[PDB]
Amino acid sequence: ATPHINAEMGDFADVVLMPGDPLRAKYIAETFLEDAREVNNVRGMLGFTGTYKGRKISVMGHGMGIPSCSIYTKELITDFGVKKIIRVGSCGAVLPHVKLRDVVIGMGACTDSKVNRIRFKDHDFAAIADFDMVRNAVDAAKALGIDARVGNLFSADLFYSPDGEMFDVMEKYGILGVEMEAAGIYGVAAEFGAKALTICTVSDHIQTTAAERQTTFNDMIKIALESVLLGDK
Amino acid sequence: ATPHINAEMGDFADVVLMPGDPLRAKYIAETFLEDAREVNNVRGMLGFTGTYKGRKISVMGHGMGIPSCSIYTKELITDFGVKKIIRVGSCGAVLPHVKLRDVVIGMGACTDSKVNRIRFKDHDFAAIADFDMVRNAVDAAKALGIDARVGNLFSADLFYSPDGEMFDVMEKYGILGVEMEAAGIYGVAAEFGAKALTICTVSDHIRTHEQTQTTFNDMIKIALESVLLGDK
Amino acid sequence: ATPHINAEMGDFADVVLMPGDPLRAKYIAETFLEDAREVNNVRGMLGFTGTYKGRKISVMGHGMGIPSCSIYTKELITDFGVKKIIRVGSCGAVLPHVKLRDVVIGMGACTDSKVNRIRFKDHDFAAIADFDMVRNAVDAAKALGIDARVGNLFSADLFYSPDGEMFDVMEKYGILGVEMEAAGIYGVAAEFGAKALTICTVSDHIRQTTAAERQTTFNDMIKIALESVLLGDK
Amino acid sequence: ATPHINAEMGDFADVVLMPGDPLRAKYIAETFLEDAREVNNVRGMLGFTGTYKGRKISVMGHGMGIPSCSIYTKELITDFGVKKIIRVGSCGAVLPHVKLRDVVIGMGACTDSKVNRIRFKDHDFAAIADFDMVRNAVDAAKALGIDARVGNLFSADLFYSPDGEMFDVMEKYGILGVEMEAAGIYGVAAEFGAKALTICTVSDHIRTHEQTQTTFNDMIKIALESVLLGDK
Amino acid sequence: ATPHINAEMGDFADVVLMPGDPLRAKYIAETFLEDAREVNNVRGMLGFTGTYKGRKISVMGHGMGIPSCSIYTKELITDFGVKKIIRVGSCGAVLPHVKLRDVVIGMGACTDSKVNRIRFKDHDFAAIADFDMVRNAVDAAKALGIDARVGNLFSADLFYSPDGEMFDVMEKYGILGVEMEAAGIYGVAAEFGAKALTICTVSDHIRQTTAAERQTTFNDMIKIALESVLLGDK
Amino acid sequence: ATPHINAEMGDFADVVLMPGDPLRAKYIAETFLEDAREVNNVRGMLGFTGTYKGRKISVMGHGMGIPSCSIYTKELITDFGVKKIIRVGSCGAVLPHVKLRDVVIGMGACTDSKVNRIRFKDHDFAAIADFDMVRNAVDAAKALGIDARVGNLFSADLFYSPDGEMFDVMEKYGILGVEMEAAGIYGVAAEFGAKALTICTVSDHIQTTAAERQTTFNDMIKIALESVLLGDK
Ligand SMILES: Nc1ncnc2c1ncn2[C@@H]1O[C@H](CO)[C@H](O)[C@H]1O
Ligand SMILES: Nc1ncnc2c1ncn2[C@@H]1O[C@H](CO)[C@H](O)[C@H]1O
Ligand SMILES: Nc1ncnc2c1ncn2[C@@H]1O[C@H](CO)[C@H](O)[C@H]1O
Ligand SMILES: Nc1ncnc2c1ncn2[C@@H]1O[C@H](CO)[C@H](O)[C@H]1O
Ligand SMILES: Nc1ncnc2c1ncn2[C@@H]1O[C@H](CO)[C@H](O)[C@H]1O
Ligand SMILES: Nc1ncnc2c1ncn2[C@@H]1O[C@H](CO)[C@H](O)[C@H]1O
Repeated sequence: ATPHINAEMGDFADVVLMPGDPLRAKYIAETFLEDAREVNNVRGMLGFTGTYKGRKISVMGHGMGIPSCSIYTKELITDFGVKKIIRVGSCGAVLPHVKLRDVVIGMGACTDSKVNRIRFKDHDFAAIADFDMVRNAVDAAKALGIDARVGNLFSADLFYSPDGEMFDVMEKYGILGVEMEAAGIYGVAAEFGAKALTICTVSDHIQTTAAERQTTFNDMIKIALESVLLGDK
Repeated sequence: ATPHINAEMGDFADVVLMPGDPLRAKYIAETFLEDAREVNNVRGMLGFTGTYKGRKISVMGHGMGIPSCSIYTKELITDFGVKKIIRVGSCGAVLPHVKLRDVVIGMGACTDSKVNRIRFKDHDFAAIADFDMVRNAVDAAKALGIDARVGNLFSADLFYSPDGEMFDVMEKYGILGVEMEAAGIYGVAAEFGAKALTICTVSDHIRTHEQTQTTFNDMIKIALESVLLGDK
Repeated sequence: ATPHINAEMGDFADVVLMPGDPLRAKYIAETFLEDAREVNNVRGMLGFTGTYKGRKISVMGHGMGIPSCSIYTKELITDFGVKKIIRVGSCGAVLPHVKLRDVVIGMGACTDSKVNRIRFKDHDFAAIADFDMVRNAVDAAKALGIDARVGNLFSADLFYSPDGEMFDVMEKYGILGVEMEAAGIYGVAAEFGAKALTICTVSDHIRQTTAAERQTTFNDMIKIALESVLLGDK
Repeated sequence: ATPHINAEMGDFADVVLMPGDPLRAKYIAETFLEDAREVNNVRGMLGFTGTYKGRKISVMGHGMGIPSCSIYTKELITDFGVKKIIRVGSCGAVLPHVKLRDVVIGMGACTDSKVNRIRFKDHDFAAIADFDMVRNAVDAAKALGIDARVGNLFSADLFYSPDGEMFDVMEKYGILGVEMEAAGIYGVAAEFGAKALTICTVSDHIRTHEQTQTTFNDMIKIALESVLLGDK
Repeated sequence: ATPHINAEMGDFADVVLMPGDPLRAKYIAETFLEDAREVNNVRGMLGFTGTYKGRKISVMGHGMGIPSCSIYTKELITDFGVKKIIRVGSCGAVLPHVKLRDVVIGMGACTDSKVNRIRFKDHDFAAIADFDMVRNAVDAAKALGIDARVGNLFSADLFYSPDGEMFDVMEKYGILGVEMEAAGIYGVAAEFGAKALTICTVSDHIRQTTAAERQTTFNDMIKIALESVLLGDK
Repeated sequence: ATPHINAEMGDFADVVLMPGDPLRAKYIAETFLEDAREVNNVRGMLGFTGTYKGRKISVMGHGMGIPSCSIYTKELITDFGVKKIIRVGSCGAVLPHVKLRDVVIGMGACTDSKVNRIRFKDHDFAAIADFDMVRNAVDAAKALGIDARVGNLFSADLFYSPDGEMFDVMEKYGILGVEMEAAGIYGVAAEFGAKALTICTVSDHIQTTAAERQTTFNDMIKIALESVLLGDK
């Protein structure tokens, strides 16, 4: 076991899906995985393991913010043999042509955090996803008849920002969605030699009907799961 | 109800104790509060309200990291009439003479986060606690016969830091405990107009690697008793 | 005409290939393009326009460094209707498993320049390429039986840096190659709403080949870039 | 004798009061000290040692700016056995409710200087005072029936700043007084291992432009009396 | 030979004049130098060596931007024994009293580049020229009946900057002209122990002339630079 | 009068020499000026005015550090009609070929202070002296048979620096001397439209006989005074 995960090697699959909400992780396990079992509950951060179409897969929450998800992704990679991390969350949109319920894939992630500068000697480290994982997700989406936008996300440290002018800047440079973790996870993946990807559904435009929104969230999860199978080939 | 808390004005007391672990909040409600009731569980971040010596009080977790606690403390202050926030967490020691189980009070908090530079035009904002709340905690401690050091804490963004040399700098400048929220909470209290204090129990030693419920009991009692003193 | 390009709207195709060495531009025009015509000579930065399998294509050098390529890419985008920019150059490697003559594609580009911080209020802007262009290049390379690595490049402001320690850091974070323009071009592309991609061939390992081997590798990179454009049109 | 002070170990008391103005140091020695003797005058920076209620005490100016006071406080600490430094200066107010003659105690000090970033690996060091010394001053104040606010001060490098908008940010974050030494003194105390506190008297108002010897008397008495309390 | 200069020790004089535009190098060699001979052609950056009133002098372009000129000046200094570098180019003005075609000498150079901070542990390095070279140029200009202004230049990384507000700041602090290399060359000179100077003619005012007037002004700048070298030899 | 100077317009000459030590200002006035009178004593920062070979000249201390000298130079320029400021002080040497008692002239000044970044939008402002003043001083020195080095000075915020490695950096980039004011004064001169120059004598090598040292300090003052007369022509 590690400081934040009370499990043992083998308890997790080599691929982990990670929503921010622990209750969302349980929702994913019950809805999409067969023969699922809980493998962690420390601090209430529920994690599970089961199978999808015969493939062993895990899902665990990572909390809100770069500092939080950095702890969990690091531990999974160095102590549980995890090779791939796929964040599945929500984001706010800044571009007008980006519509509610669009599926966004973060090929890269900008940020106002200092963690990567601390890692890269105060220079600019381009926090990017793994190319093959991005490709698998785009292909899985197409196979499901879904339109997926591929571009830059912005990982913010402050959900309630005092600098409102930074949103015009994000829009000017084409940022597709605003969330709070991608840049941190990509930094961890580079530091410890693993692979990561972040996929989001637009929840607000910096909301339609519950039925349609819930349908889109499920499509995102399907895209994640099916992208893994493609990668296996 | 706010984006991360499903409750209404009046559900929380005007003072809230906050550990990072939501499970410890539950433990605190069950162990120290009278007629405790759950007032939130969105994202599993348990919150409770009850009484201590007839005084109404709430306890809710805030998660790990400045970004996480900044969301909860802000919502409590602007939409639930909360006036005082007391963080009751754990930390890692860096000084030779600081032992496990020691209780530290952060009058100030250093950090490697950029949040305060963003608020303060890229200059140095001294993230400090409310003086009266600090004094209240020191006195409570004495009345309970429990020792407690007052000084600077260090709020880190990376629990697993790639810069190990920075611990020598922390030690050199007298950092009492390494945690991940103080500087953030102090920044929010200043921006949104409330008062705050962070108290911690050394649960691990960064140099020796020693590791430790119930261990936080002295800290928890100091926090609760300090509120009573503040009311007078 | 612009301050550095003496031409008019229409003289350039909507896609432009750009090597660092100006002399490579005329070579590409005569070796790979049909019915080529000269469209620029200011400061000796020769530009050409012709067709590749019926597709309109232009080629012109960009000079060494972020400040230089930033001028040319900006003018092409805002005044000549250019939609895509493909830089084709060389780089130096720090990873042991990356070999001389290897072809690398920069999906992202790190840098020690201050240009993007100036654009992004002093925060971290992830300088990235257009995803489809990246995928097009990968597929074109595979069709030519060539294996290409996709990852991060590092755009240095100083070819002769006083900080040797930085190369260890680049290796630790998986940087595939070191050059001097990618992050600058990606910033311009985001600023003015266009698309860009950087392809490089490993010319040296920061830590030999025949003159004929180098031309073979260079010609391979150009074929990849050109065929990648056609796939993108599909 | 050090590079900027011509005296020997024993000439200064273990506690030293320090105004920026050397002429005010002289005024303090003549007005509040018993059998005061001059122990330095290099560069005109007057220093004196005498007694207050039988207690040995020194008072010496430190000049204007963080670079100036960093030299004097360092030399006193490393070569004259000085253990406590109490700055007794003036400041400009930025908040509407802070009036001229008000006494402020800086538990913390913000700054636009780079000195602390140079000491702290370019991160945020919370420049804070010694808790006990702060408490001593608050109590002394009460015993004398004088009001005093406890909070953050701002130590500026430029008295004539080209960025007037920064005053709005200072006000927004509750800065009690604008001066030029606090953050520097607190950094030196931490680096060289001593204790410090800065007390100030609002002598001008940055917004209203109002301007004010003898005006610093309440402050001076609070400082001297706080030392006595500290000795017990 | 170095990575960007195919020549050997001795091919270059100990003093080198450098324009940004490579084409200006051949012009200077044929218009002002005697018995000139070609010494470099790599990447089309032509270099020449000859004599001016018996004094050995070389001329070669440096390209646009700090990263480009930093490569050439570094190699000339460490591998070809060059002792002095004189950049001769154009700049844009922000001060109302500074006129088109005015000759300005940069005793110092401000910048928005990060190169000197990388060299100076993130502190402020005052990028300055060699004092005697500055005085030599001033005296040479006066002897030619030309009035020259001496002050600060500003070396920009982005010709097309997204921050228009910065020009007001430059005007407030007395910046004489805006170009893109001075601060980079001054940094290299300090790093490897050599001397440098930048002379520019105002080609535009950030806020016209005949083609003949421009050649007259350009030729005036070269005469000043060349005569300044001879005064320096005294 | 101003906040730190209790005098009136006319009390100062349009050229002011400024040592760091107020007692040094009095020493300069008594030694080199005729019919000198004290024109300020606020906070003990003595200032004087008299004449040198018939030329009206003033001399006043500026205290130690950039924050201190910035206050005084600013007030002199905006409220007393001062056109030129000449700092006359001491510095520590980092270069081996730079010898004790050498006279150094700061054409430029590097610094670890943030004041100029605050002024220049966080960019690099090259803090330089006025060219004509530098020239006048070099010529005045030559006329006195003195060798004067012209180059970069380094204005430090901390006399007792915690970063000892920065001295190797200063030496590598050719800094001639280390002091604590030049960069601040040059910044003030640029902000308010005046002219400034800093001249120093090497006091230590990061000391010979008192007689020879005192002789060199006086040569520096002579250079300053005579450079003014040359400028008048
Ligand atoms: N408008 C917004 N700003 C910042 N983060 C936003 C956001 N909308 C959604 N998120 C994501 O939701 C969580 C924080 O509430 C996740 O932590 C975050 O990724
Ligand atoms: N050695 C250490 N370094 C950093 N944070 C530590 C710590 N010891 C305890 N904490 C606190 O515990 C949580 C992170 O595990 C809380 O998020 C954090 O405040
Ligand atoms: N080892 C290296 N470091 C930096 N740039 C290198 C390089 N090897 C190749 N390049 C590319 O070649 C030009 C600079 O010489 C181009 O400007 C640059 O992209
Ligand atoms: N409005 C203000 N801004 C800055 N410093 C002020 C001030 N009012 C008083 N001080 C203090 O007085 C000296 C500077 O004149 C001391 O150096 C300084 O601490
Ligand atoms: N207005 C301006 N802004 C920036 N650089 C300018 C300029 N006017 C002239 N230059 C000089 O010309 C080249 C860049 O076009 C040289 O590279 C540059 O020195
Ligand atoms: N070694 C050194 N480091 C920094 N400043 C030095 C110095 N040697 C001399 N100075 C100058 O002397 C005064 C500070 O004591 C002046 O304030 C300063 O200019």
